[PDB]
Amino acid sequence: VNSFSGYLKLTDNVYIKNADIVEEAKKVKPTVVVNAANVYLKHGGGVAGALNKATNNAMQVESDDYIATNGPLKVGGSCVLSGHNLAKHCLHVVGPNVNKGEDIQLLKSAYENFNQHEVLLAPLLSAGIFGADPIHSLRVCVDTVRTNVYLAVFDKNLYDKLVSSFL
Ligand SMILES: CC(C)(O)[C@H]1[C@H]2CC[C@H]2CN1c1ncnc2[nH]ccc12
Repeated sequence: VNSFSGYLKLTDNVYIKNADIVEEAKKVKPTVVVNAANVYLKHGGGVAGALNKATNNAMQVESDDYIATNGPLKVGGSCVLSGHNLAKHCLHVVGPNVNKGEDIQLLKSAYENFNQHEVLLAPLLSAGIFGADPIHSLRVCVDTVRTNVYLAVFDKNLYDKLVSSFL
């Protein structure tokens, strides 16, 4: 039993809710919140900007030190950093950016990072400004993640649609 309230059960291990990931994190304080990161951990907009803004830019400050030490992440890769006021940890995961021409097949590699954590609050990867189709992102998620994932989809029209076409 966990505290994730009001989630629809899609599969044995995937759950979904129409909610702002920032609000889910503030409410649940999960062990892991996933950020839809880029390779530079520049948290400008979308999920990352919203998460970072909610930390009062502390996520960005921490991230800049990470990059200075380690260099950019790989597309498909991840790193674990602090969750600040939102969660214990933030798993920064880089999905491929379709607008940059990055290989959508790297989306599966990106989701594999979730399997290192028993429970996660997460967005759909490669959606939004990353260019990919969220219905496809949900499919890859279901077919790749085996741990317990709670998807927060901050778009009621999209939330309702994802359910209606899910195979
Ligand atoms: C709708 C969505 C697919 O879930 C994505 C992407 C479309 C643009 C990105 C932001 N967004 C979010 N998702 C969940 N919590 C969020 N909080 C702030 C933004 C946000």
